[PDB]
Amino acid sequence: GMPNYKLTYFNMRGRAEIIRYIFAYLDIQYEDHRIEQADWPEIKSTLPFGKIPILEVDGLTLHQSLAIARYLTKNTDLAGNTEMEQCHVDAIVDTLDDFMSCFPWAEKKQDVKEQMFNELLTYNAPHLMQDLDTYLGGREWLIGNSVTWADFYWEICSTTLLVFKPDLLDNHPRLVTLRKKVQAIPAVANWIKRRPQTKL
Amino acid sequence: GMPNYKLTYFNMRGRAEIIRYIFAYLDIQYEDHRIEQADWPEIKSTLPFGKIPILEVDGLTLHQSLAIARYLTKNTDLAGNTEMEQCHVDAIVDTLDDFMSCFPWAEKKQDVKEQMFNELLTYNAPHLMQDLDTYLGGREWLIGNSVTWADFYWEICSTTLLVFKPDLLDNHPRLVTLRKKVQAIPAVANWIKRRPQTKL
Ligand SMILES: CC(C)(O)[C@H]1CC[C@H](NC(=O)N2CCc3c(cnn3-c3cccc(F)c3)C2)CC1
Ligand SMILES: CC(C)(O)[C@H]1CC[C@H](NC(=O)N2CCc3c(cnn3-c3cccc(F)c3)C2)CC1
Ligand SMILES: N[C@@H](CCC(=O)N[C@@H](CS)C(=O)NCC(=O)O)C(=O)O
Ligand SMILES: N[C@@H](CCC(=O)N[C@@H](CS)C(=O)NCC(=O)O)C(=O)O
Ligand SMILES: [Mg+2]
Ligand SMILES: [Mg+2]
Ligand code: NA
Ligand code: NA
Repeated sequence: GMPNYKLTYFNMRGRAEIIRYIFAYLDIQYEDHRIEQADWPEIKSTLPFGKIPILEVDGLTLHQSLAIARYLTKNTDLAGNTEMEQCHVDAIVDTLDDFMSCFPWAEKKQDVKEQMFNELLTYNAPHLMQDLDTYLGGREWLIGNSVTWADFYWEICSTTLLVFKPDLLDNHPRLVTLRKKVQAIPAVANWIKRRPQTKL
Repeated sequence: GMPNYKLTYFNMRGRAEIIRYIFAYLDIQYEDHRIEQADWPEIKSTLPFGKIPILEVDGLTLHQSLAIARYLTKNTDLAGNTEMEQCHVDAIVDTLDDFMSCFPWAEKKQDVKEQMFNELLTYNAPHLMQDLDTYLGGREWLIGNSVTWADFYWEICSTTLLVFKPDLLDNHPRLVTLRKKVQAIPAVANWIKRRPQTKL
């Protein structure tokens, strides 16, 4: 029968949201298990690699958000059309994920965290937006002629960045249009309405 | 016939070596274009995202080392024999790449670089080695019953780490054994013998 899916993460969009977008789009039912940060140290010790999100599939546990996303979209319409275009999908996702992963989300010294966040957003982020804007050009989606999970991840990552830097895309209307098109996808739009409201 | 392949990176193993292992193992001819730092700015301006490695396939340019590695292994025995195993391969590779990416390879001040290296290798590398040893157990390879490019990436990342921390695997003979098994693969051994000797 249908596989039993259980996703575990904090009560945030964060690194789990790409998986949630994919489930919503593929109309796959799953348990959206959200754990509190105070109970994190105890469940961390029980995970093979001690990091989240994880996805349990019928008694087997998977990890790494992008590895999971690729697994769920393989042979679906969210994956690249050609094998070459699947490379471009992976490459755009990793380009976005490289940048998001540079932010010191877990830094314990608040002043150090603020300094790096501001540096990344004031200098690195505008250059990346310009590279993405040129890459997209006048095309409808980032890769190919139909939406892929790279388009999802662009909307998810740009939403995070816009929390810390609201003027990020003032000069990139085509990147904004792409965000709005992802958000307008019926399954995605429905998830955005009923998902728990969190800062990040 | 065969597609014409051209790889561009610096003269070091670095993030390109995983691609080089895959070409050697698959017995695929390619141009191993190594550039000096001086030739980098002019090439950088031509790349959509300004980063290497890149791989040109019949004159079409791909980027992101792990996106390229996955592309080159699809439909081969290095990719993983099932869909969930391919997910585990991606997961292990990303876990390793996450940790390598934490190191400030491009820090300009040598003192702050050495501090952060020492911190990562002392208080973080042990945890990962024990996680990987436990995940491996008594099995022959990290995923499945045959070698995958995740075993290649383990050997490549552990070679770099061992340069800075020689005692890293003193308590993990099974992880040492996995390195030796990768290094004994005839096509991999041949490449290790022939490649240019660089620190990184
Ligand atoms: C309990 C403890 C140690 O205090 C933690 C520290 C890290 C925090 N963690 C975050 O606050 N977040 C996760 C990363 C993230 C956020 C938003 N986006 N995002 C992200 C998305 C894709 C890729 C990527 F690298 C990062 C927010 C959560 C509390
Ligand atoms: C132009 C400038 C500023 O002078 C740069 C500074 C950083 C150098 N860059 C390195 O020295 N390296 C790249 C990363 C790396 C090395 C060894 N392994 N490795 C690696 C492998 C897999 C994943 C990963 F994240 C990192 C060494 C290249 C010249
Ligand atoms: N690249 C991994 C990153 C995993 C990761 O670092 N998750 C964070 C939460 S966003 C975490 O586990 N924090 C707690 C910890 O490191 O112990 C992925 O995308 O899944
Ligand atoms: N995650 C990317 C990393 C790309 C990257 O940052 N490469 C470095 C060299 S290891 C680079 O491009 N250095 C020169 C520069 O960025 O200007 C990949 O695996 O390809
Ligand atoms: Mg599936
Ligand atoms: Mg990555
Ligand atoms: Na295999
Ligand atoms: Na040791």
